[PDB]
Amino acid sequence: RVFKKSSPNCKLTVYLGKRDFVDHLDKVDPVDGVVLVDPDYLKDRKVFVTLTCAFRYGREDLDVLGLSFRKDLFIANYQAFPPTPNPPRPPTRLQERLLRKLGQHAHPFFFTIPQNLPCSVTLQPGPEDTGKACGVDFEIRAFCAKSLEEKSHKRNSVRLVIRKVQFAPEKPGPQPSAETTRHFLMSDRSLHLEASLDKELYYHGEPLNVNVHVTNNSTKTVKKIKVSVRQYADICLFSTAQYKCPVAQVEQDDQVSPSSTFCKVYTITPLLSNNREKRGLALDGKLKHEDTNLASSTIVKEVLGILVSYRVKVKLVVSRGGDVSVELPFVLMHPKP
Amino acid sequence: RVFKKSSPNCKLTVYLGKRDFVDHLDKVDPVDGVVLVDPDYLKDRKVFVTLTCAFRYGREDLDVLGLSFRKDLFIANYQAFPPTPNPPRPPTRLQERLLRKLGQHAHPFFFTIPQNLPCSVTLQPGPEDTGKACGVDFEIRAFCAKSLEEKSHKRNSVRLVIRKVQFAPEKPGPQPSAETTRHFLMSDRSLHLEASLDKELYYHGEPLNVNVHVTNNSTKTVKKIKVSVRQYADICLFSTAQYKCPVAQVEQDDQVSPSSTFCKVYTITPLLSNNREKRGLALDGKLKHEDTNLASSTIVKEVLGILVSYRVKVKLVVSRGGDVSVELPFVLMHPKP
Amino acid sequence: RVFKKSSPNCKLTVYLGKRDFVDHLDKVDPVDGVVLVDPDYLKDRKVFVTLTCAFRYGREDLDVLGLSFRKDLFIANYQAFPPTPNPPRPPTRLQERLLRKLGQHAHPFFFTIPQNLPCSVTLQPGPEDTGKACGVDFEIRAFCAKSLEEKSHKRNSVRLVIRKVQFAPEKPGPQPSAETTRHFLMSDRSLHLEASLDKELYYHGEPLNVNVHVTNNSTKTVKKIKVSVRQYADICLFSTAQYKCPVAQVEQDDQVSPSSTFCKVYTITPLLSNNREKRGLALDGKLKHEDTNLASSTIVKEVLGILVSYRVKVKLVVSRGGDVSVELPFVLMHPKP
Ligand SMILES: O=P(O)(O)O[C@H]1[C@H](OP(=O)(O)O)[C@@H](OP(=O)(O)O)[C@H](OP(=O)(O)O)[C@@H](OP(=O)(O)O)[C@H]1OP(=O)(O)O
Ligand SMILES: O=P(O)(O)O[C@H]1[C@H](OP(=O)(O)O)[C@@H](OP(=O)(O)O)[C@H](OP(=O)(O)O)[C@@H](OP(=O)(O)O)[C@H]1OP(=O)(O)O
Ligand SMILES: O=P(O)(O)O[C@H]1[C@H](OP(=O)(O)O)[C@@H](OP(=O)(O)O)[C@H](OP(=O)(O)O)[C@@H](OP(=O)(O)O)[C@H]1OP(=O)(O)O
Ligand SMILES: O=P(O)(O)O[C@H]1[C@H](OP(=O)(O)O)[C@@H](OP(=O)(O)O)[C@H](OP(=O)(O)O)[C@@H](OP(=O)(O)O)[C@H]1OP(=O)(O)O
Ligand SMILES: O=P(O)(O)O[C@H]1[C@H](OP(=O)(O)O)[C@@H](OP(=O)(O)O)[C@H](OP(=O)(O)O)[C@@H](OP(=O)(O)O)[C@H]1OP(=O)(O)O
Ligand SMILES: O=P(O)(O)O[C@H]1[C@H](OP(=O)(O)O)[C@@H](OP(=O)(O)O)[C@H](OP(=O)(O)O)[C@@H](OP(=O)(O)O)[C@H]1OP(=O)(O)O
Repeated sequence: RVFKKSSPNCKLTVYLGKRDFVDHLDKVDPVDGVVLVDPDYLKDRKVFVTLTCAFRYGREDLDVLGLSFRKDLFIANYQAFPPTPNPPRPPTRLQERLLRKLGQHAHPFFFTIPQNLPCSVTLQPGPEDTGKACGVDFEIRAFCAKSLEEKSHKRNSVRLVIRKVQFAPEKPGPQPSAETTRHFLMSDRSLHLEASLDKELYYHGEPLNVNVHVTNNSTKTVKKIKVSVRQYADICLFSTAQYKCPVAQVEQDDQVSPSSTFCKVYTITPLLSNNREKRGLALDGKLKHEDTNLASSTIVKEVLGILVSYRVKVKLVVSRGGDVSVELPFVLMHPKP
Repeated sequence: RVFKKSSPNCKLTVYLGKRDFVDHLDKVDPVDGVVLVDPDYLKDRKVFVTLTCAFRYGREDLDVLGLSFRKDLFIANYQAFPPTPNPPRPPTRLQERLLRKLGQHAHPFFFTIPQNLPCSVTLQPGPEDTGKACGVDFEIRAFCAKSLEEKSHKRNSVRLVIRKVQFAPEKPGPQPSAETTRHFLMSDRSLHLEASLDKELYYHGEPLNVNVHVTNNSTKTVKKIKVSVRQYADICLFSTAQYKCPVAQVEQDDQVSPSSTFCKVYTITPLLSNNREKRGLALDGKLKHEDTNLASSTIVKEVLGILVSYRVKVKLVVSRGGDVSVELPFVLMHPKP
Repeated sequence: RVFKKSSPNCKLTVYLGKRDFVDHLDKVDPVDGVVLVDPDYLKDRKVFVTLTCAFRYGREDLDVLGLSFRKDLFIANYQAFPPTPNPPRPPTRLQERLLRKLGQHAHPFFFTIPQNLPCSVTLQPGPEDTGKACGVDFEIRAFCAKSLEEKSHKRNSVRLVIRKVQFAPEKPGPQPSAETTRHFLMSDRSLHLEASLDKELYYHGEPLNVNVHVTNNSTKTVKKIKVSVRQYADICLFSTAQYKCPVAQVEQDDQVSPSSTFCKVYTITPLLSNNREKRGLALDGKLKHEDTNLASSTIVKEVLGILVSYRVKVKLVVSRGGDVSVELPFVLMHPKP
């Protein structure tokens, strides 16, 4: 339908046409909206609308102490009333539709979301956390004041969360494929591991099929085989820290004897619902009263923000040392609607 | 009876007449006590008594790193032995009673608690926290040394926690009453919410009766009604952060159809016992092996400290947008004994 | 057997003769090992081996913000290939054994662990923590690069955790024995507590026998008796903080009437398995996929590090005030193999 929220006193309502604004890499969907204000209520006050992209990292108690990392990556402030020159660019048919039903006390606003900006990512809070979640969020905020500097008023202000999202590219990428050979010393023996995925791109909730082939031309015994999907979150503040969290694991007592080959497909699905306990897991941005998913793969630089990526790991568990592994990068994304 | 505690080696005991010292706004009950020392034990050492009002904010691991906020808001140091001039002001009948039963090795001490000081508030720790709790505490400390600068000794020192408390004013304040009207666009329609409490002041454990009246002269349908009590903790460090935590909620699928009125009382009771899981909730100061309650409303400025306050929220849940709300400030306090 | 681990790509393996290196107080077992490299893989790159003793304190989110305390207490960097002069000192019979089976692409390395260094201690993480644990750890790291400054590569590098450990001295120390007398005012009454352990040194998992004797020549009634073992962790960063955590408790409603004596042995055993919930408890260093124990007593200065020590507390619970206590230091250590 149309998305709208009011101030607590109801003197102020913001309408938007949607909450998700798609990053097309060359450009982003612009935010076209309308603020409706009560006339006699603001009086000499002005109506401002603000678009903020904010990046916060740190627990709630670090907020009070001024220790958490809080940076606005993007701020645009718009004086919507008293009305201003019309560009940019026209009014969209949604604004026109809304300015008619609401009348002269409705006022359009327009923002472009800069492309060089992270997408909406929520870092999953633990059950104890009570503040707002760490990550990158976007917020449309409308309020009434004499000037931008005047402090905030809760009763007058509407805060509205929106999201910058990306969708799977249309061009299929190259097939993920990796291999690792453990050579053994003087003898010509070796323990060979090959693995691959059918494709580079998977959709949330779609099972990955991991092709595993083991050539054990050695005297060691593979005693377990472990297949996992790991999330990689690059947190870029002053220094970029990379956090890894497994989000799916199949572990079987499959054995590969000496002088033997082994070939199987392992099917595995990364789901947020098996990971609601992992603090700090990257989630696609938290919306109102909706459910989210594991954060989509970022389509790219180490500017401030959060970059998310995924890999399959296949590990051959050998006794003592001797373990063998490959990793398979893939992409995890929603399909374009 | 009389409150007393000894050092671990028992060479030193502090007696006080009570643990709660009442803030009367114009003044505070003074701390009149006695320290009993073993004569031959201190020898050339002096006996000091200290009254400290301390304000700490931050988890335990931040202590070690020097990151937590720790400020003594008030320190008074008293050399009780070798004895000193008698004022102020006399000895109280409690000190006289105690100096008789204990004799020449008992020594009085006297402190005034400055009024411009927060009251005792404990921030509720999570099950994981193991240090002392954040908040504002008062401590009488007695110990033996050559001078005040000499470092602390656990075996010699007695630490005794006391509380600065407030009680409900005698004059009833004005009846809490609020209203919010959602006007609808061009049509003369409206969705009106009125609410009130019988009184401004409630006692811990006393039920609040929330009078709710809804006039739905609109086409929208109230589908749920939500009544809650929220604690508001103003944490004033360098910047004042306000934390909110609900501590009671009634949520019913009560509906208010278009062109209809609705009138009901909702009864709701904020109890700590339904909130033992909420980390950082403001509690009246933690005493020894006793149970506490939700922190009392502060009777007032943004000096360093913790200010606590309470509100009822009444929310009419309407589909899509359209929600309507009022808030009702009230005071929550113990009655004066 | 022999301990070995490879890089993820298997081009690089580090062998060591053991993982625990014993601090003999006058000196430490040296780390004698071998790195095996694939010849054509490194090409123009060099092989380095690093011995690092690291000290980290702080939760995971403080890492990203640069707030945690991270200090390398000791770093030694060794260019093992292209080979270098032979001392020190010879090659051990383990290196010789290994250089034969592996051949010319195996290269010895040798490190002395400085004595003035803490032992391996892990601070017990909570279930929520996901990073590496706080405490003091030692790590052998081998990798391929042109120079030491070149950044790290995960596929090339092997990381291997080792431990600096201590064992119980051979000379028995003096018997722990303490006493505390509560004298009562004017009357010649008194409440006397004596306690002792059979010995100063106990082994992990060995029960302590606490000899308790109470002479109640007073009018007060001991109503409970509490015996506990407490861990004391001195965390020495910029300022040394001492953290205490009980790790065993016997609490009985044993009573000692006025004009009565009382004599009993209380047996108590500190076990990690009854304390897996205590965040920050000092543990002997966490090895790979093994189980650990409560940290051993440190055999000593307040340099940077973690010092661990233990005491029995015996407390006589008297009504109102009047409690009486002693503490008994003891040592808790593994026997030398
Ligand atoms: O606006 P936020 O700071 O995100 O806080 C909101 C807000 O609480 P306030 O009344 O303090 O503004 C909601 O109220 P509305 O503005 O929506 O009326 C409230 O109520 P709802 O549940 O009805 O949305 C909701 O509380 P809850 O925890 O029950 O969701 C709560 O959310 P947070 O405090 O959790 O952000
Ligand atoms: O212990 P593992 O890692 O499984 O490997 C060992 C190792 O052989 P590698 O050189 O391949 O590690 C032993 O070699 P030594 O160091 O003992 O010389 C060898 O002993 P032999 O050389 O006498 O064969 C032993 O065999 P085992 O432990 O069964 O006696 C063999 O394990 P596998 O030969 O079973 O692989
Ligand atoms: O004095 P605090 O620093 O607040 O610590 C006390 C104190 O422990 P110490 O023995 O280290 O001083 C109590 O001992 P007393 O001074 O009262 O003899 C002890 O024992 P009680 O339980 O008998 O009071 C209690 O331990 P517990 O955790 O069992 O209450 C503990 O409290 P905290 O360490 O939790 O503050
Ligand atoms: O979707 P809601 O927020 O419940 O309100 C809508 C909205 O009316 P408002 O202007 O009061 O929001 C629609 O207006 P349009 O934007 O679609 O013009 C209206 O449609 P009509 O104008 O055709 O009546 C629709 O009615 P419905 O969704 O039942 O077709 C009506 O809901 P109510 O009229 O039931 O309040
Ligand atoms: O090397 P670390 O940084 O300590 O991390 C390791 C490592 O994960 P990577 O694949 O990211 O290096 C292990 O892999 P190997 O180097 O041993 O192949 C992995 O797998 P294992 O379980 O097979 O040891 C293990 O994951 P797990 O959590 O399952 O132990 C994990 O440990 P941490 O991330 O917990 O340190
Ligand atoms: O309350 P407790 O700490 O158990 O000790 C009290 C206290 O005696 P102490 O001086 O030893 O503390 C009372 O002394 P007063 O301050 O009341 O003078 C005394 O009262 P009497 O002096 O009248 O004996 C009272 O006795 P009770 O409370 O049973 O009347 C006695 O407790 P015990 O005498 O039982 O130890």
